[PDB]
Amino acid sequence: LFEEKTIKTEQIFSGRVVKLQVDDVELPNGQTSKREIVRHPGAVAVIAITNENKIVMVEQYRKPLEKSIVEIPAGKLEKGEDPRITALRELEEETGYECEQMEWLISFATSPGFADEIIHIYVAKGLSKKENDEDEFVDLIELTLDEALQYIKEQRIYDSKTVIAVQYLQLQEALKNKLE
Amino acid sequence: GKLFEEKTIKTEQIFSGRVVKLQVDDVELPNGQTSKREIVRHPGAVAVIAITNENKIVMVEQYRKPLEKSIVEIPAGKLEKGEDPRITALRELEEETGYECEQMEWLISFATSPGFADEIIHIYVAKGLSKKEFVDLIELTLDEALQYIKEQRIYDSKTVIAVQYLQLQEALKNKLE
Repeated sequence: LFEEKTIKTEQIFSGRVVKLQVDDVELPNGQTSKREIVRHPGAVAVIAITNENKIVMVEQYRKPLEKSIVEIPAGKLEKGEDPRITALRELEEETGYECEQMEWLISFATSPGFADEIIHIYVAKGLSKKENDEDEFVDLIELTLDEALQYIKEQRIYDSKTVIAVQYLQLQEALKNKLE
Repeated sequence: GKLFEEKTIKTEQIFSGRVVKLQVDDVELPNGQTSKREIVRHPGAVAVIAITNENKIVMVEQYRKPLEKSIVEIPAGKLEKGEDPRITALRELEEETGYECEQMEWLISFATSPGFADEIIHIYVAKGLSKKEFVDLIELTLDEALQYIKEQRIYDSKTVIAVQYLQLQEALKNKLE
């Protein structure tokens, strides 16, 4: 199995969201090369479809993009917690929903060229509204598949986890029209 | 959009390397309070979904140091200043896979990791391919791709987006044939 073994590591930055480290790696050459590596805790994201066929989403400002975008609910993985608990808490905290099922769908790196961020997508079935930070600014949104598709066309939906989510719903519907 | 816009009140550059720049912005929240924003700057990429005449999706195995793993991905390359990304897509396909193509049309653009990076991927679909070490070259039927997702050999978001595009082709060809 191919490897670029780390022979040196320089910790460049250790912030609230990301760490940056520069790894010095051997090449088959015998020469060395720098590898810039953003380390990130990982994220749970939730595909939550209401009993009304509306997918639940949030709009928020993404400072690296200088724009607000429309995303599925997501939050960071916590150390020593079940990611499925994390998805349940993030669904309820971000969108005030409870669900019956929360089932792991797929996991993937978002930009593995420089980051080790992994997103774990969970599908939530059986949604109902729970009743009862000042620095958090999210906007709760519920869309039909066709509206989500139109939001893609408008680039209001503009990130990898949410594109994947929308495409999944498209597929679930197309295979729901492979039995009618 | 500009909902809940957070104006930069002060930028500090942390790092400027080969692939990533890192900066820290002080920002004004919508409620007037201050907060800090960690921002990786990255060039942005073009990626190609290529389906052969055998109806296989064209992929390449790539070593990904941040993952400590080799994963199976659709061909991709860095944007080039001044060059139409469609032209960049055609070159990247050809030098990564040896395929030329008769059609290269833009499908979708998205930010990979908007929580912290400004990396945008531009995905193009290459149709009508033909061949002109290529050892990392990997061609997969839909069902092998779905099995590669099960083994997590396919494991980044642009490639998953591509397998799902192949899946949607199959579940829509099945409505007309």
